[PDB]
Amino acid sequence: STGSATTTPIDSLDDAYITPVQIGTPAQTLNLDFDTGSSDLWVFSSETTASEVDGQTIYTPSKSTTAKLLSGATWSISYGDGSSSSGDVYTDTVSVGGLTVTGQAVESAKKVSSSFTEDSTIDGLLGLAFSTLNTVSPTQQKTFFDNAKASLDSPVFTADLGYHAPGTYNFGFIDTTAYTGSITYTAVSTKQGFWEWTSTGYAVGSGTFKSTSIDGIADTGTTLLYLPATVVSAYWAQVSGAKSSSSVGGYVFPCSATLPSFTFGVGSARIVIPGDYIDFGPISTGSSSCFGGIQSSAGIGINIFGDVALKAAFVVFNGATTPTLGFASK
Repeated sequence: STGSATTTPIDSLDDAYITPVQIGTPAQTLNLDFDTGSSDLWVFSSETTASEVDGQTIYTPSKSTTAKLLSGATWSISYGDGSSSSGDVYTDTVSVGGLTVTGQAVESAKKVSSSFTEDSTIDGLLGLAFSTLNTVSPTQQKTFFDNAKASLDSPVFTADLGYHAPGTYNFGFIDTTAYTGSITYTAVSTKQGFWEWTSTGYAVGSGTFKSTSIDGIADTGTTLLYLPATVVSAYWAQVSGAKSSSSVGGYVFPCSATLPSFTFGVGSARIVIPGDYIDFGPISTGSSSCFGGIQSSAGIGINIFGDVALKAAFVVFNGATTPTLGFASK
């Protein structure tokens, strides 16, 4: 089988992407944030604290004839950005872009932190990292991808994120019309539960390529590109007036700047992030100081190839026995 679903930026900055997901019988369609950096499928629901729901579409298990409470199961997750959610668990039918999983763990939020409440466009997350990170207790549950894997024509899903525009998540096949040239595959470590890989280096604008190993994760759930302080300094040093601001919480630059591109290495191949992709606009409405889309990973503890990087490529998440990542230009 295969699945194919359009993924749409939630706002003008591509802060995140939402993808429609059918849950239950009859279908309840929720717009979830597909997150290759976590492994829980959780939704706003009829069980979510009322004060913590503000505009999201909720999953109501009692209205689904295929929903079954997973007796005793709870979940609790905290994300890299400080946000969190928790609740109980149902199993139900979950379909993405025509691809259907029965008995999918659907994690029903009883509580969400303010940032989720404040984002009315995101009804939940659908995790696509490795199931070893799944927070369900006392019985860990499988991701949607893990559950579909066996049924899929090929044990893969692809992320084709748009710049200021819709894109596509495909399950079980590689759309050879969706990219240019070849896909370069690179090794993955699953030891931390992430799509962890090692970039072979970078260039800033038209600068020479620096060969250097950069270990990081392919994370659709993170907006920006988080890299070592040395790398990020080298980038922002090419933008007049750019500076790291403690008060703002990262590199900012004059909104009047034209940003240089950033190239990262995938084996011998190169992915070019256009400068425009690295502009996340005024730090506050009407400010002439703009937030950078490349930021330091120091104090995160891991480098993150977030959407800023991933949307410049067609990315293959290969879930074969030995998982690998593939990147193509597009």
